[PDB]
Amino acid sequence: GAFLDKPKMEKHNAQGQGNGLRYGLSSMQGWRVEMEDAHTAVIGLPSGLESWSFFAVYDGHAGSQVAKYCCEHLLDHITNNQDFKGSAGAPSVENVKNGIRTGFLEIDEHMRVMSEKKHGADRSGSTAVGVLISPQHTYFINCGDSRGLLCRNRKVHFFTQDHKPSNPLEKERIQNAGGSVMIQRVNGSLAVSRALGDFDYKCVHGKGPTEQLVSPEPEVHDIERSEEDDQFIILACDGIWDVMGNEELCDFVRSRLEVTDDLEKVCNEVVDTCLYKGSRDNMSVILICFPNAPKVSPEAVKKEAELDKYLECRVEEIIKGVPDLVHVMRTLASENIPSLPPGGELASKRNVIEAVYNRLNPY
Ligand SMILES: [Mn+2]
Ligand SMILES: [Mn+2]
Repeated sequence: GAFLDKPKMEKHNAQGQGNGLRYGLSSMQGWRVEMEDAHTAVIGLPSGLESWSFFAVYDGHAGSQVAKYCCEHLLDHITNNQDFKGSAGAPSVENVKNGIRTGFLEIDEHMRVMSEKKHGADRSGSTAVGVLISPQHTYFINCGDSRGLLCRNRKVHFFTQDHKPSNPLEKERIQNAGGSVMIQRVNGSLAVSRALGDFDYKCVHGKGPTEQLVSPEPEVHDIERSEEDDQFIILACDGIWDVMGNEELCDFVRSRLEVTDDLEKVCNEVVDTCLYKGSRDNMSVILICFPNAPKVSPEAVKKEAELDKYLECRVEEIIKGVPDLVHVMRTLASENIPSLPPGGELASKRNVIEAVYNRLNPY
């Protein structure tokens, strides 16, 4: 299968600000032979929704086609249907939720007809996770096993529930559609129960679009915004979540925000940390900060400089037969060094350690 001999570490970054928001994002191919993640990040939506913003991560499988079409058109499919448009002037909460549902079903069918029409060869699919942010609400959207969370008052206030085939209601739909869940996979193949695309899994006669083996139906949750307490939102594919839990990553991110306000850098730190914790998948993360996100702290910046210098000295000493980097890391780990970043741990300091190691053993 895939797997490069060495991971592609190149970061693709973007950032932006507006509507009281700031964001950064990072995508990295990592160990995989292809990059099949995509993302959307837009502040200010068309058609009278200038005060709105939209962010999403798409984890494509068996190709990038579906993920790429979604990252460019999911939003307009959501906002440009009668369900979303309700309505008086501003969409009600129901307009928004129904509009998102219709947008997923409609883009799915749209891609299906395009593929049938142009004799598409690909059999790809994609997850989608995102947030539609209005002046007063954050609407979390989830379809698949990517995941998003909201940090409010230093805690995980909300996170999306991953759609896995073994989940009781998912298993039930799958069985009723003539399939089975083998371990964690639909018919022993697909590890997600919900996705756009995967049209081979949506051919069950006598079942509606949301009753197929794989469903395009999103789960939507309206969270009323709190100007005082809302801190940040994280959206990421399973390349991140496979190796860091909700509270770990939330704690980690807060730790990094106390040290820098460069959101691209924070996202890069998350991605590298997850690579160093063993993630061999494509990785994409979007970090969206609200006005009361944690601020850079002079003491936090100092502590980090102290930790980095401490690590540099340890490496100098450990290096003295000249151990390889793997062995230096192993030694460092056995020392149970205090004050490492929460969640990120030693893996989150590997770039610092490797930089020193490289200076001392450049060949
Ligand atoms: Mn993928
Ligand atoms: Mn993935």
